[PDB]
Amino acid sequence: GPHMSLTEDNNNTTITIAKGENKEIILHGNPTTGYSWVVDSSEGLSNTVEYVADQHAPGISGSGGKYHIKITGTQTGEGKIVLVYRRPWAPNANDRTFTLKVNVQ
Repeated sequence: GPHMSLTEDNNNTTITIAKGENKEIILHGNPTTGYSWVVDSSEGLSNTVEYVADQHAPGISGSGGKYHIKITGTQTGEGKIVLVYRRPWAPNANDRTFTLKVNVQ
């Protein structure tokens, strides 16, 4: 069925879903850092990172844009998802941490 938009208010919260149900985390990035929202850990749960330039010019330096995280309930149980704002080629202690606990039925 249709997915549900997730945001910062869902950070470190628990959401109960049905097995196979999809969710989407929509968070804006920052070209100042060049970092991106990428899931580094999940409890057997599927994750996909898709950049979406929300009213921005993609490929154009100076523009912004958002990163959509597609989450699928692959197995029954509560899974902790670690979503980190960082760059593969630029680490940082001040990387943003976004926690999502998905209770799959």
